[PDB]
Amino acid sequence: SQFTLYKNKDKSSAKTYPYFVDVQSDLLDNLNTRLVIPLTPIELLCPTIHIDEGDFIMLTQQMTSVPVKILSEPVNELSTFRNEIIAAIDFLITGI
Amino acid sequence: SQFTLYKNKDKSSAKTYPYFVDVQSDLLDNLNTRLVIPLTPIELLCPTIHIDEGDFIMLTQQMTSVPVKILSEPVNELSTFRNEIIAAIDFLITGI
Repeated sequence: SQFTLYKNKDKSSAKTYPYFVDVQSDLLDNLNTRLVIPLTPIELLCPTIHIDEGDFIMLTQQMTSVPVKILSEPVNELSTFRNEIIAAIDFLITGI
Repeated sequence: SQFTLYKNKDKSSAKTYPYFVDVQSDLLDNLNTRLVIPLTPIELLCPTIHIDEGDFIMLTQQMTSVPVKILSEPVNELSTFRNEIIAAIDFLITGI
């Protein structure tokens, strides 16, 4: 669901990308894939965010579609960052 | 460069996804990754396009970032489809 935080269930990639922010329209969430922005821990366009789960770089430039089956159940609500997220996506595509 | 068609140099995935349409802002193309929409042949949100290279489904829902090193030199100009492409991306994210 849009702007929800999910844990990355893909064990290989989870060390680098422990969470995903879902950025897909809810109208399309019967698809088998989900457009997401990966988060990477700061310890390892791309704002820094501080959420209950830790401190992350939101890697907008690595936005990607993933199989829905690699998403956990919802972990946290990041709808509060929705305008920052949409601005980052708009920057990636438009340069503005 | 934005709305350029590139061949997918990743030999494994090229049978299913022979080409990518680059959708990233040109202002950001010094990054080592590029936001792209994959094309899959019709023989194998997602408009059908007919271009010099063949007939493809534009797989907007599988939009992803790829390493710049898996892109060929430019193959074709798809700037003519730019409004269709931006509309598809807007649909994926906004449902409108």
